[PDB]
Amino acid sequence: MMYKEPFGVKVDFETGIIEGAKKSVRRLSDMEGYFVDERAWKELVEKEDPVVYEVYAVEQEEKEGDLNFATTVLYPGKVGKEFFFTKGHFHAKLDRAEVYVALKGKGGMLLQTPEGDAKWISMEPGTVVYVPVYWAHRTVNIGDEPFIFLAIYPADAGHDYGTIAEKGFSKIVIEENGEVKVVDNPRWKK
Amino acid sequence: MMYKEPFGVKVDFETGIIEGAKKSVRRLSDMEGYFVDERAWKELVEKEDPVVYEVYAVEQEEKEGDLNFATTVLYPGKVGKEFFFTKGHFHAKLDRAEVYVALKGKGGMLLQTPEGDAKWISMEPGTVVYVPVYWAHRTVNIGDEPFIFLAIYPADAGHDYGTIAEKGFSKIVIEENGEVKVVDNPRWKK
Ligand SMILES: O=C(CO)[C@@H](O)[C@H](O)[C@H](O)COP(=O)(O)O
Ligand SMILES: O=C(CO)[C@@H](O)[C@H](O)[C@H](O)COP(=O)(O)O
Ligand SMILES: [Mn+2]
Ligand SMILES: [Mn+2]
Repeated sequence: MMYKEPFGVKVDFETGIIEGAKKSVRRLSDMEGYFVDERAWKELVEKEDPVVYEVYAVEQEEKEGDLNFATTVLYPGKVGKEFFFTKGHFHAKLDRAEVYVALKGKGGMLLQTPEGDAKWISMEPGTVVYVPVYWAHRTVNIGDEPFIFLAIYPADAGHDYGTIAEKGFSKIVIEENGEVKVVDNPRWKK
Repeated sequence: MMYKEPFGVKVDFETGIIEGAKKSVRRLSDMEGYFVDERAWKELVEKEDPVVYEVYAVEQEEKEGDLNFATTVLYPGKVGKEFFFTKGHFHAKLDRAEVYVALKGKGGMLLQTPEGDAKWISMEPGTVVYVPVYWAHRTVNIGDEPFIFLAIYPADAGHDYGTIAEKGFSKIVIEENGEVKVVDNPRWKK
């Protein structure tokens, strides 16, 4: 038995950056078919193709009992009425929980069961969200500034994007009459 | 099946307090046989029996894939030359990692393998520490203010305090001549 070396890394709570982490960038062009308003999506991709979110991940070999962590910086914006959000996923191993820690900004988490039953959890700095086993989860930025959070998750959880990519979430988070509303997705399969 | 409800809880990054969490308090009298200077321990217990640390825990039923989280508020102080620390433990399931996030104050983590090989990791706010499988871990407050951190750990990791209670750590963290030092534990056997 060799032992893995313990380590510390600095996370800047204001920027979300973790030095030496695997950085990933999701631009709007990378999210075709995720937003309700396809015409608003095409127009925004043409004009700007803005970054929707960036992820800084510190990941281990996929093995039972080990833990990954990542920050996400979710930028503010709307595609039509719909606030910017992360793609969303179930874990590849469904029976894996996750803990989120909100660091900066205003947002929330949309969760749904495999049957499409939905839950909205508000997130402000200091909110810790527990994502239980079997729940798909997507984060949403509802404010004017970046929404930054840290996720800690089992190293073997994986990501299943496919199911969400096709069917989506049963709820959408929109601005309507200057109010943030969590409403039925008109294009929800079921 | 019955799904576990997702939930959000507020963590105050300034105080470590989690709303509605299971609170535990460890006083100096709860830590007989932990500190090198037994006479200093006895004198301080008699004079004050200070609170050494408090823990606010949000725990799930012990099952693979699930996650617990907890804040600790580690108070400043010394027993003789030795800084206040947590009892320290291995996980009962040794193959379980943990992630710590430092929130306030100045401190660090002492880690040790089953063979007694040791490592110190400095923690200042924003430091995330990865505790690998098979490492015992103890946090230490090396400053004049509370050292506050959040730990996220597998719900089935459990706690093995007994090994540490009997053998201690191979290194100790002290103040000598106004300098903070990590040095060999004189009472360590090996
Ligand atoms: O939930 C996790 C990991 O299990 C987060 O680290 C997300 O992966 C990240 O916020 C990006 O979101 P997705 O693009 O993966 O939905
Ligand atoms: O590592 C963990 C849990 O696995 C921390 O939440 C500690 O339990 C806490 O800092 C108190 O310290 P101990 O008294 O448990 O050493
Ligand atoms: Mn996830
Ligand atoms: Mn632990």
